[PDB]
Amino acid sequence: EQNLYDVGPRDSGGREGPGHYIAISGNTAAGKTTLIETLAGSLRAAGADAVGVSERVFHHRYLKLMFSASADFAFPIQLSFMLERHLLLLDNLVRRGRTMVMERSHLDDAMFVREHVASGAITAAQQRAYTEVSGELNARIPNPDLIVLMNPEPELSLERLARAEAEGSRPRQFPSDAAKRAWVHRWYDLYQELHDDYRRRAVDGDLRGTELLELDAAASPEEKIATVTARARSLVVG
Amino acid sequence: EQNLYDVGPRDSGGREGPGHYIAISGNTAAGKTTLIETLAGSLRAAGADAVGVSERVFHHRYLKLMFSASADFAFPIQLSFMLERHLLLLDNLVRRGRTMVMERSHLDDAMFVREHVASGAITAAQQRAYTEVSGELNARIPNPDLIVLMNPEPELSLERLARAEAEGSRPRQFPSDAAKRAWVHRWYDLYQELHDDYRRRAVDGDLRGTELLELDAAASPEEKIATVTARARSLVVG
Ligand SMILES: Nc1ccn([C@@H]2S[C@](CO)(OP(=O)(O)OP(=O)(O)O)[C@@H](O)[C@H]2O)c(=O)n1
Ligand SMILES: Nc1ccn([C@@H]2S[C@](CO)(OP(=O)(O)OP(=O)(O)O)[C@@H](O)[C@H]2O)c(=O)n1
Repeated sequence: EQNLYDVGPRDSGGREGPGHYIAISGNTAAGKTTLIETLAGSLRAAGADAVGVSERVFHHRYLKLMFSASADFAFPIQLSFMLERHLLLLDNLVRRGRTMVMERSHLDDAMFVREHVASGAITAAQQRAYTEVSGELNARIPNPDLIVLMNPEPELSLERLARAEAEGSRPRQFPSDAAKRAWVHRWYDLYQELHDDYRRRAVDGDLRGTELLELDAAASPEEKIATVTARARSLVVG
Repeated sequence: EQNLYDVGPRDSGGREGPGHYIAISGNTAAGKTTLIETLAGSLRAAGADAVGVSERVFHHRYLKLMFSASADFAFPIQLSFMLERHLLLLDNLVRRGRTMVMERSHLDDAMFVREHVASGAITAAQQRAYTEVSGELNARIPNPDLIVLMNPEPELSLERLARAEAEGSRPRQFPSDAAKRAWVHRWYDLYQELHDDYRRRAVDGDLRGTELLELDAAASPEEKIATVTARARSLVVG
């Protein structure tokens, strides 16, 4: 529908360079999909060649093995998340000049490798190889232009996940109820640290040209849309 | 059909460990698909949980951009070939104990990065990052047990490719007739060197427990099947 995998030539009129790049940053079941789909449609209405990319686009067929056999599959499935996200951005954002609304940016994947390194599922040597490739890939992708910091509390994530799994609107990704609870909590803690890093790197680090926006994951979806649209509308190019 | 992406539990009876691993090694349009599909069916008939994997399984949606925009897409598309092959082997051969008949083994992908490094499409720094990840991935996969060296001459490859493209039985992967001709020739030269390396490493290197089998890419498909089956039938486990 959104022409995400077109290997044909760029069609951006007279506008040169990459499109613009909006990303949500937060733990699972933060309430992202209504937001990013609405934003992509409103940016298109303003004349932007914009697309919204749900993270489910990047779910490998083998995703569940990351969580049921993590010391075997966490390293290559983490490579898959960063590689497939990279390729989609390199083609759509950079090569074809389109504007992206992402449920997760290329800057967030490293924290998921950190989680598996701490648990022991990914070795230090695997992490070093990952980081070498990640640095080369990320150097070819512009920083996100607007990052929405939206980290849900763990019990909110788990309530939303439980309802979605019960009604069959998403699959059961974890090997046990406790594995789901534990990964959600470990990711929550890492995301709190990552967002504090973001606040620093937007002032004294590599993101001084990027806008950060804080957003409560428990806010109503209409409030989320209104808050993020007020900043995203400014980024429209034809 | 062959249950290649099953994240459910192993079902191998009392047999432990990985399955066995047969790979063809040669340039494009060597005449591989009839061979590997016939071999997988005959191994299954003998009671092996065997599968044949065509290389088209690993073609990324963005494959054509490797060849039309190589200095942007050769590095990540080469990462995709080795990552997707790795995951399929890690699940089917190792985790689930199945026997594989592959159109290309995990040992051959590095030569395709070498081609792009020589041309300048992949930088030396990108190649080093690739090699770091490749070493970690390959350390988790058994060597192939039987490698069939089948490298076609370039004009034979190009005649077969031209007929397949003309009748629509495969897509036109290259941006020009000359790009197709040139990549086929550069790969041919690299494969001749790779096969000479293979002959050494099966005696004095890391493949002393692997069988090599020479096969003319211009031989009739019935001769190919008979020659390879005479060695592959020995590798059947129930
Ligand atoms: N590098 C990464 C990126 C994502 N994930 C999983 S993939 C997942 C599935 O639910 O999250 P989603 O991004 O798809 O969004 P959602 O749950 O809020 O709807 C969730 O388990 C993430 O931790 C991961 O392990 N490694
Ligand atoms: N690491 C790799 C592996 C494969 N290829 C391409 S993918 C291709 C498409 O035709 O070959 P196939 O393996 O799919 O088999 P075939 O042509 O004989 O039918 C051919 O261009 C290969 O060089 C590549 O660039 N990098």
